[PDB]
Amino acid sequence: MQLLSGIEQQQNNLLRAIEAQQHLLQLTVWGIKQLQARGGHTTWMEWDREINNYTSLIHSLIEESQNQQEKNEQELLGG
Amino acid sequence: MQLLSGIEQQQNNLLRAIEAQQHLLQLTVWGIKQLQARGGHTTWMEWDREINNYTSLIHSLIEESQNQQEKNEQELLGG
Amino acid sequence: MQLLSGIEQQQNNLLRAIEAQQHLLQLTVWGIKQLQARGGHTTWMEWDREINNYTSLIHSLIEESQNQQEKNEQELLGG
Repeated sequence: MQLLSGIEQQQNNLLRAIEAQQHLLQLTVWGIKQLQARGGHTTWMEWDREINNYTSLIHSLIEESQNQQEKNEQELLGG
Repeated sequence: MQLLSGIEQQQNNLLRAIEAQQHLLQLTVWGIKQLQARGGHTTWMEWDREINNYTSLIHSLIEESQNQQEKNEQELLGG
Repeated sequence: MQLLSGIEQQQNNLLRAIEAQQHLLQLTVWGIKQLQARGGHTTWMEWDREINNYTSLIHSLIEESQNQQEKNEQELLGG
């Protein structure tokens, strides 16, 4: 159970990173639509905050995925 | 065969989502180049349609990846 | 060892593609911030070069991930 659990669990990390990256894509699509339609300083500050919130989350999911890769490989070698 | 098939098959779903997200990236890169070069209402309507077409596809691939994760985990537990 | 090695190794390819796509996201976020703040021809040429450098890398990682999927599936079938 132990090794296949680590493999399936890393597949969820990669999926979570894909989901988080997809939301970051919608934020970039939103920004392109605003500029094409053209001011709102308060709105663009919130946009910057959400870009950072999801950037920090993606890097956390990338780090967690890197940590699981090392554990899955450690388990494969000599197990 | 059954469990490793479900694992390999979910790796293809994640890859398909990465491929679909990559094409959505080129659409956002295209939009940034248009604004930097500056009108074309018909062209930006087609751009919005392709943003939605690939957004709907990515969510379909994310949902399919979530469905396979549950099936792979169900199979691991008690199998 | 052979099959699970190919599965774990493809998980690293997908993670490398996610990492490369994430850097391409920051380049698109950078471009949106420049236009919102508004000229710099030399800077936008370097931006285009880095968009292509990471686009070429992502497609290389997508191709490598597609090559590993076929090898993992070949190994599963009749092994």
